[PDB]
Amino acid sequence: GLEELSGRWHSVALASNKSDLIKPWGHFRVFIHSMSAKDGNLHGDILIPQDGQCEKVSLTAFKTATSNKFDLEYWGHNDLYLAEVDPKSYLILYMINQYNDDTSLVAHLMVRDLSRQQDFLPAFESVCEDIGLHKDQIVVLSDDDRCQGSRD
Ligand SMILES: CC(C)=CCC[C@@H](C)CCO
Ligand SMILES: [Mg+2]
Repeated sequence: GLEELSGRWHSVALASNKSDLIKPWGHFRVFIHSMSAKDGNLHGDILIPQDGQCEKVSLTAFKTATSNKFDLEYWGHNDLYLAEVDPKSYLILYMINQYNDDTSLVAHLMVRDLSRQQDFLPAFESVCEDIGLHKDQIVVLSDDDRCQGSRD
């Protein structure tokens, strides 16, 4: 179950229909570090880049009545969906974000093994297509080494 998502993950790519959300300074330009399951809720420590420094924040995505849908408060309300996952290799999620009368779609790919990140970018591109994003709305994070001290 959810507990198999526990442990170390590495962010590979983001996508959004609102480019500002995933720009280098954007609300959802954050790096996953680790996840854990507690009470069937999904807990996650993320790393937030901030002017050469980096903040570690613990978030909880709360289970809902819908399988694989979670409530996450982060820059507004998010309906967080676990779209595709192999707990031992990769995880694709997307969120419907409600913030200040704006509604946006944000997707996120993470992997267990960064040397394999190329293996799963196509699966991410396909999920993005299915939720209506195009390939030019994807940002690959391989040039963004901020928070490198915390991302080991
Ligand atoms: C709460 C959790 C396990 C993960 C949050 C992931 C989003 C904040 C990713 C954003 O791009
Ligand atoms: Mg590098």
